[PDB]
Amino acid sequence: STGSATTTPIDSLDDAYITPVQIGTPAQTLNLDFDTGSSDLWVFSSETTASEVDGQTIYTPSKSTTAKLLSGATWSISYGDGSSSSGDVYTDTVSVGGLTVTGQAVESAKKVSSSFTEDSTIDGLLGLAFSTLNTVSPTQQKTFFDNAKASLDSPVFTADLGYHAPGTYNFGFIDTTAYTGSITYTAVSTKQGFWEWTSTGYAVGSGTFKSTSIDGIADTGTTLLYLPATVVSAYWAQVSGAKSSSSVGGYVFPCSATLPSFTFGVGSARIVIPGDYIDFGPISTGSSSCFGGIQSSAGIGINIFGDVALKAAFVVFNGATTPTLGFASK
Repeated sequence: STGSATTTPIDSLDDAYITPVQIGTPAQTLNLDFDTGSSDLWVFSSETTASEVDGQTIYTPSKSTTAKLLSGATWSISYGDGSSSSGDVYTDTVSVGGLTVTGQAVESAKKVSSSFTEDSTIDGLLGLAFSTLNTVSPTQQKTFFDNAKASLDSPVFTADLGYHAPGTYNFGFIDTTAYTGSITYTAVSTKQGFWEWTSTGYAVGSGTFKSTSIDGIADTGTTLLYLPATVVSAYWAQVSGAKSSSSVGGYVFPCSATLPSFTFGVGSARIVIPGDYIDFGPISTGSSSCFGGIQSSAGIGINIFGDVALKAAFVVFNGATTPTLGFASK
C-alpha cells in the first residue's frame, strides 16, 4: 500500500504545516501537524476541557463505530517550546492520503496548554519519530508509520515541504518526479528516539564550505533551524545590523536586509537554503526588526533541522531495519 497527502502552511510564515487525517467511521477529518520529532498521535476532542477549545475541529469518539477506549491508558507530552497536552486513549481507524491503519492509538486530549488553544489551525499532532518516544502509559503505543510499515510497498515516508506553498507527505514510495539530481542517504541513530543524523558542515552565502560534524535531528514539527552558536554567529555576522536579542529571544535583523543563503552538508552533497527561507518577518506587527530563521541551539541540548532546513529538500525517512535519512535538492 501507499498514501499521499498534501501538507499546507498554517500561515504566511510557514510556522507549521497541517495535513488532513481521517479518523473513525464515518470519517472525521482533522488537520494534524505531522511531527518527525515526536511519537504521539493526539487530537482535540469531545473530551477536551471546553475553555481550552477555540476553533479547532474535534474528534468525537462516541460518533465513531470503530472507536474503542484503550482502557486505563493515559498520555502526557511536552514540546520543545514548553507547550503540552494530556488525556486518555482510543483505538480507531486512521487514514492518511488513502493509507489506512486499523487499531491506531488516537490520544484524546483532556487538557491542552494555552499555545494550542490559541492556534485554531492545528487540530492535533501526528508523531513520526520512533515509537520508543510514545508517551502512552502503561502500554506504550506505536506511531501511524510503525503500524503501517509492514503493509507499505517500501518502509519509508517522505517529506516535501513547501516554502510559502503546499507540499506533500508520501508513505510507502519515493516519488522520483519530486526532486532533482540524486538522493544522498546518511546514517541515523535511533538512540534518543529521533531521526538523528550528522551533517558534514555548512557554508554561509557564497562563502567557503566548512567541514565539521553537526549532529542533529530531522524535525518537521520544529519551525526553525537550530544550530551551534558558532555556526549561527557566523551566519548572522554576514547580515548588517543583525544581533542576538535576549528580550526578543533570538537573532533579529533589519527588515530591510537581503539575507544570504545557508548551505548544509549531507555526506558529500549540499542542500542550499535560500535567504528568503530564513526571514520570519517582523517581531511584532509593524516592526522593522525581523526574526531570524536560524537560531542557536545552545541550551536546547540538541541541534534541530526544522522546517527552515527541511523545506529546502526532498527528505526520505527510511524506516528499514537499519533506518537512514535521504536528502535531495528539488
